[PDB]
Amino acid sequence: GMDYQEYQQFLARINTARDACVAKDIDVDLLMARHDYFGRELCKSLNIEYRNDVPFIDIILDIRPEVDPLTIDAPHITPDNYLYINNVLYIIDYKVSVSNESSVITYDKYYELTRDISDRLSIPIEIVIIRIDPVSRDLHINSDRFKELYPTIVVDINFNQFFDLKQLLYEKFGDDEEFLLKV
Amino acid sequence: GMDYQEYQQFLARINTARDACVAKDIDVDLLMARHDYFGRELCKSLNIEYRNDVPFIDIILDIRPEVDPLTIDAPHITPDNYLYINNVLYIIDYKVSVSNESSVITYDKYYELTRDISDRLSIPIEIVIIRIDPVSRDLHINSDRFKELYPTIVVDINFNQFFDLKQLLYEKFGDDEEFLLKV
Amino acid sequence: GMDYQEYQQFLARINTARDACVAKDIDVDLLMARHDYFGRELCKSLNIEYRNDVPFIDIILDIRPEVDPLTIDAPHITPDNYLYINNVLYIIDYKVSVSNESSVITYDKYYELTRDISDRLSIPIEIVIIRIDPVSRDLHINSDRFKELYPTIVVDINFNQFFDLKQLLYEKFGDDEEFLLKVA
Amino acid sequence: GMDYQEYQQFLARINTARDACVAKDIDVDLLMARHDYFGRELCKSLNIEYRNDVPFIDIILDIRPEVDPLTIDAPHITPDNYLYINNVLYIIDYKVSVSNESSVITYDKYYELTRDISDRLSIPIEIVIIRIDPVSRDLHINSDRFKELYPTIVVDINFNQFFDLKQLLYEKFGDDEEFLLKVA
Amino acid sequence: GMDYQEYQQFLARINTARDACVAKDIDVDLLMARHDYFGRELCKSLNIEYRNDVPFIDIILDIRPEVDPLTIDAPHITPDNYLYINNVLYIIDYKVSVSNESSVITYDKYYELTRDISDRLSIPIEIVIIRIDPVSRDLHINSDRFKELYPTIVVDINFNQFFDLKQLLYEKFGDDEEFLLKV
Amino acid sequence: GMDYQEYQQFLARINTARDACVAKDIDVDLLMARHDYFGRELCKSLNIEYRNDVPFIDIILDIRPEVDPLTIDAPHITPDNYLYINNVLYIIDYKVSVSNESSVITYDKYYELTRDISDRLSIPIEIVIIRIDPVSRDLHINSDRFKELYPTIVVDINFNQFFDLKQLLYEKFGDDEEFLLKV
Amino acid sequence: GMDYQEYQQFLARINTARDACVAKDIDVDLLMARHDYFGRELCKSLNIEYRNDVPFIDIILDIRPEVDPLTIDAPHITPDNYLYINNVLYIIDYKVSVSNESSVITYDKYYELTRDISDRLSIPIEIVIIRIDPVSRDLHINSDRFKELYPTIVVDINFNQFFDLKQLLYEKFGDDEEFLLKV
Amino acid sequence: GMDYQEYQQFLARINTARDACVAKDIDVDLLMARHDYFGRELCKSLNIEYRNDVPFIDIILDIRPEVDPLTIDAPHITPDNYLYINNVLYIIDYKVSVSNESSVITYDKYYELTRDISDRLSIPIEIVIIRIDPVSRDLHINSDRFKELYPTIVVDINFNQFFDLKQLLYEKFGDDEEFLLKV
Ligand SMILES: O=C(O)C(=O)CC(=O)c1ccccc1
Ligand SMILES: O=C(O)C(=O)CC(=O)c1ccccc1
Ligand SMILES: O=C(O)C(=O)CC(=O)c1ccccc1
Ligand SMILES: O=C(O)C(=O)CC(=O)c1ccccc1
Ligand SMILES: O=C(O)C(=O)CC(=O)c1ccccc1
Ligand SMILES: O=C(O)C(=O)CC(=O)c1ccccc1
Ligand SMILES: O=C(O)C(=O)CC(=O)c1ccccc1
Ligand SMILES: O=C(O)C(=O)CC(=O)c1ccccc1
Ligand SMILES: [Mn+2]
Ligand SMILES: [Mn+2]
Ligand SMILES: [Mn+2]
Ligand SMILES: [Mn+2]
Ligand SMILES: [Mn+2]
Ligand SMILES: [Mn+2]
Ligand SMILES: [Mn+2]
Ligand SMILES: [Mn+2]
Ligand SMILES: [Mn+2]
Ligand SMILES: [Mn+2]
Ligand SMILES: [Mn+2]
Ligand SMILES: [Mn+2]
Ligand SMILES: [Mn+2]
Ligand SMILES: [Mn+2]
Ligand SMILES: [Mn+2]
Ligand SMILES: [Mn+2]
Repeated sequence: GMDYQEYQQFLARINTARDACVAKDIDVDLLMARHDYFGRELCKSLNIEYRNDVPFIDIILDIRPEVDPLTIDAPHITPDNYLYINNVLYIIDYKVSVSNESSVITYDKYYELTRDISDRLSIPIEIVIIRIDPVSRDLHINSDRFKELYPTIVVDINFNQFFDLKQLLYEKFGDDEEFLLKV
Repeated sequence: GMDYQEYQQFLARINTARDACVAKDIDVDLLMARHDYFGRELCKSLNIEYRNDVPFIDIILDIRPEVDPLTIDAPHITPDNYLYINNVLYIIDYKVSVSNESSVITYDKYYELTRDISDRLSIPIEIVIIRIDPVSRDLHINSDRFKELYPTIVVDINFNQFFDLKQLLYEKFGDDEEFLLKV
Repeated sequence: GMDYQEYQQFLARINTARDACVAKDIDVDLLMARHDYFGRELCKSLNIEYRNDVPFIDIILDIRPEVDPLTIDAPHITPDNYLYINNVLYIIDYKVSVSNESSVITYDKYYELTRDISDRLSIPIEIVIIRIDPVSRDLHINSDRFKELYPTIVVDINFNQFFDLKQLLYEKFGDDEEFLLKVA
Repeated sequence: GMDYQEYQQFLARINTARDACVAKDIDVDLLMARHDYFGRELCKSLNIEYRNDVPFIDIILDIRPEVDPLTIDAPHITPDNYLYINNVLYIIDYKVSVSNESSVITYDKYYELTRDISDRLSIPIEIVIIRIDPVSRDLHINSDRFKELYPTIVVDINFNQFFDLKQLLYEKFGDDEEFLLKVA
Repeated sequence: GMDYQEYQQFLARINTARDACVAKDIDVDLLMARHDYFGRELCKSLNIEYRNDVPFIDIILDIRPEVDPLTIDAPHITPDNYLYINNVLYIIDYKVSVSNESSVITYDKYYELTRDISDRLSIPIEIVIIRIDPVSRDLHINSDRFKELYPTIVVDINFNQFFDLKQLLYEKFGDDEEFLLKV
Repeated sequence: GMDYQEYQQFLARINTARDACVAKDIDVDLLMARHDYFGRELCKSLNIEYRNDVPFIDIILDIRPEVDPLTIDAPHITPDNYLYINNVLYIIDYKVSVSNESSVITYDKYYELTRDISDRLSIPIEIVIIRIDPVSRDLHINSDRFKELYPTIVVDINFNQFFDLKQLLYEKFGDDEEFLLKV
Repeated sequence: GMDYQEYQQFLARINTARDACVAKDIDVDLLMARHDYFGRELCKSLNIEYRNDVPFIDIILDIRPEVDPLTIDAPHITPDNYLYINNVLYIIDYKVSVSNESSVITYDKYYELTRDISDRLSIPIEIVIIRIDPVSRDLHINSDRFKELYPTIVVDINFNQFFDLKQLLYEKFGDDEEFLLKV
Repeated sequence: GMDYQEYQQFLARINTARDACVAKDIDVDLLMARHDYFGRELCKSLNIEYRNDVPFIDIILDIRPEVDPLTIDAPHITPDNYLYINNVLYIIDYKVSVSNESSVITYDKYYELTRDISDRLSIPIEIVIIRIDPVSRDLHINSDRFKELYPTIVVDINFNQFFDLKQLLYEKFGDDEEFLLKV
């Protein structure tokens, strides 16, 4: 599952935390660690290099190395990862959620901001949101085209440790009104 | 659990659906049915009459029946329920979610919009967001004052049937891009 | 349809117009006259008194004459007409359009702005957009409750005069870019 | 008009639809098919190659093949078609509508977004909105310059299939409030 | 013409001013004094009490003294003046300008903000912008209805002193870039 | 200067703090405690009842008790204090600052939002922002009308403890970027 | 004065007009004709080629003809004219108005939008708004630098014919409410 | 501390001033002169070339002179200063303030607007806000990377003259409401 160091460090933060604002930072850090764990494991299953928040401009420079980085009109986005295969650019973002809400938002943004550069480079740019539902552990991938390339992806993992750390956090701060409504 | 008839109605809808948009509608309707199921069971545990989206003006008329409804300067919000006890008005919203995000949004809006009416009536107005985490089944209530009013509140239920209906929906529409990215 | 004198007024204006801005005001007046024509005929069919743009506050004073208009918290809208029967207030707006866009705008505005006053008065307020598609001439009415009151509505009319005058206007101003791209 | 198989696809969808959201997507697909049908026929009449939604950058690369598409400062629009003759770039958009509203929106956007690139290239860029009113079937074209090139444009078509299918849809969904008040 | 005190005081300010920001304040004060001079002279010709920036609420209380000032929903506008005759409320604003721009803005605002209260009181509210062109000295009045009541208004005045003071200001500060573009 | 028990609490908080977010809350609480200290001392000098954040509606009911709090159209603002003397309502806010910026923002808001209720009650409402510069200890009051009532105000007080507590805080967290740039 | 043919064209338009909107169009067109007449006469006095609304990119190409017009990052403004002298670019707009309002608006926009291009080209860009007051006939130029470049600039003209055309318009439409309040 | 000639000029300005608007300009100029004084002294301590408001584009051309200033996509910002050392670009702004508010606003803006140009040049860009608290004279710098380069910075300076000039100003204009509430 998750790294046993990372686990023990979360446990230490929970145990030493006394203030709602510190607790909320742990809550938020748990969610980002969970997303990143999924990303690393997903990339092992797809057999691709693990990346995080890649500047779009670096993606263009990798796929069309003729491009001049000083001038090219690249959108200001940092997707989790990408794959360029058979002259199709797949732009990948990882998500861990019980809902498709965050996926639709990322999708609409990435799709909209990549149209112009797709037309300039004459390269189709496919936006691929790869989401795992943390309760069912099912994978949901919007892109039919990406799924033809990878028709059977198995990411055999679970989120039980994140669940347990979160329950420990709420065990300790569950009657602090500031924590319960902290952004 | 949920009424057996509500269940079978959802099954028939899922079985007869063929389009992404109908499927997303079912998905949204399962979430509202789940919220309302939690509401009914919560209300039994609080020993209050089950209500849903009560016009604020009707609240005022119940608690101060001499008020002229044509003329009172009052907010236009529709909370799930309320409780008026010892001259304190508790405004209640039910939530089912694994995070606090929707709770903070409703709390901020309800709190901000009831300050003035609270001064005019000379009635303290406490905003009580009652959330159940559908995975852990833990109950989180922001308001210390409400929690002091009650003995330990236990709502011992699960959402397994909603989970199962959702899995059927995804077994049938899980490879439909329009569904996976539908709002 | 519209009476001869109205038709001839439009014919005269179209004949004398030489400028895009004048032509556009004619375009807009024709759509207005079409709407009001439908309204008159619709009301004959429903056997209700014809009205246009009634201030909401007058509606409330008609149905609840004891309300004080100086003090009531009530919305500022002016729907085409209304019907108060069996303690239900139906707020009616007429539309003539091949599309539902204008209906949705009016519906959302009126629905949203009447919720609070519905609660204050304890009178359900039903928003009824009665639209006629002027090509097909089918009537489209959103309100099921209203249609239970009036399940058989026939309005046997036509808009040929309005179509003919608009077609004549766009012909006369067909090489006037300013007119062709002018907004209301 | 549209070919049998297209007509029958719409008939099938309308027949199987039971939900407002499905019905609305049909409404919208019918308007799209009507637009594309006009576009195809219009282009036969003008004797130009039929196109739909051409990226502006491809237009520039067709007319000025030495431009570098990675570096040019150029707008991101996708007009229906274009014509480059006598060193004038005509940017064409097709419209089918009884109103000029949609034309004015497209016109203003394209005009405004193409001024700078017109200056950069030293090529006048003429925005041509070709609209057909589907009731009257008159053609309305804003551009005088374009009309000097094509003073005699005849597109002898009709939209009866589209009207009939829409009328059938609104009949089937005529007591569905959600459909009647649903937006695109 | 303008009061000879007021004149001499403007002249003193011009003569003592050394900074662009003080000068601009004189410019602005000249224009408001000119407007007010016109207002006073206009009111002599119409034979009505001179008023300036009347709270709308005071207007309602004068024409319908039954109204309760604590509750009535009065628009937040302060027109220069008003006349209530034959159950018509004329809301008057003075303008001195070579253009109708400021008139259209005031008209659109006053017209829009007075519709609801017109309907509540059942009193037509006519908005009357009375403008004098300071160069031709012609009077322009939008309201046909107001002009039937006052078919021949003569305001026999001129603005030569304001013109002269302004030219003196520009004589002194005409090469100060800060003054010339000061708001 | 400040209450000794209050000082001790602050010292303890600073000593036990280990996190930027906790430290920033101390920084904020120090600023509000300084504002409130100034307020108490100011109200002693002026011989007025000490208040803090009074809802406008309560001000109205105090000065005009015949008003119906359920119907009156009144602004929703919460100034620090007020003084009603000779049928003039002075609305008071305390400020502690080296700049007039916060004063202007409070002034502009209170002034604008009290014009209508001034008209409705026929009571002049004067906005009085009373600022002490915590370095020079000079008192600055915008309102000449208020200063005619109170021509010599001496609040002979000291903010050295607030300065010292703040310096302790900045010596523990002075190398924490999260703290230095915390909002 | 203005070309005799332009004059007679305006007369015919005024004589054949019957609608408020046509009349306002004439009014707007008289103002633009007046601006452009001032422009032509100003340019003769400055000894520069008459121009109107010059694309900024054409300016850059004239002054730096090696610049690649496809690629230069430049603002999209359309000033009335310009003068490039001793490596200083003077951006010129003509104004006819009795106040500075329209001048401040154009100056702020032109100044803000040319800062970046000025840095990139390494060319100072001075924004020169040249306004004639149509009543006093005085000439006001904001820019000291431009005024230092030139001998005293005299543009000795009047706008009497525009005044007379405007009076004819108002003799015919002065009692038409739609005209008086038309934008 | 500050240049003696500069001091004298300020004293003269304060003595000859009679108007709120002129006084407020002095107040502003005093604050900018204090900021610039701090800047000069700071740059002496750090042994860096004193600069003020450098356009970003000039920074780029200094550090990477092969870039084409006409084509490079670069932010339009004007930080106070910079340091390019070991292929790391430190963007510096000087602040004089008792609060971190202005620092956070400058930081957030510079950070956000330099991310893309960092990617394009492959040069890390660190945002360095250097604030001196004018009361405590303590120096606060957000950037740990910058402080690793410069572990001991002593700017041993004094703002007493600025404080004294400000007090003179507030003793001449302390009873002028227009001044006290001037922006
Ligand atoms: O949620 C995701 O799936 C992300 O990929 C998030 C991400 O990059 C991010 C960016 C800025 C702040 C926090 C998360
Ligand atoms: O999410 C909840 O907890 C609600 O209580 C939702 C609800 O009432 C609602 C109904 C219609 C529109 C928006 C919210
Ligand atoms: O379109 C309709 O159906 C109307 O009923 C329109 C109407 O009353 C109106 C009149 C003037 C301005 C805005 C709307
Ligand atoms: O309406 C038209 O005339 C279009 O040409 C529309 C069109 O291309 C389009 C397609 C998808 C989204 C927005 C516009
Ligand atoms: O221009 C007019 O005609 C006015 O009537 C103006 C007016 O009341 C006013 C209000 C606030 C500030 C300055 C002028
Ligand atoms: O700054 C002041 O002078 C205040 O009087 C502030 C105040 O009331 C307040 C209100 C809400 C939150 C925190 C402070
Ligand atoms: O007023 C001026 O001085 C102009 O120079 C105006 C002008 O060019 C213009 C043209 C079209 C739209 C907006 C302004
Ligand atoms: O406040 C600072 O720290 C500045 O560095 C400010 C600055 O550059 C500036 C820019 C424009 C106008 C006035 C000051
Ligand atoms: Mn990411
Ligand atoms: Mn992600
Ligand atoms: Mn609810
Ligand atoms: Mn709820
Ligand atoms: Mn109407
Ligand atoms: Mn209508
Ligand atoms: Mn298209
Ligand atoms: Mn099209
Ligand atoms: Mn006024
Ligand atoms: Mn006025
Ligand atoms: Mn306060
Ligand atoms: Mn305060
Ligand atoms: Mn121009
Ligand atoms: Mn100009
Ligand atoms: Mn600076
Ligand atoms: Mn600085």
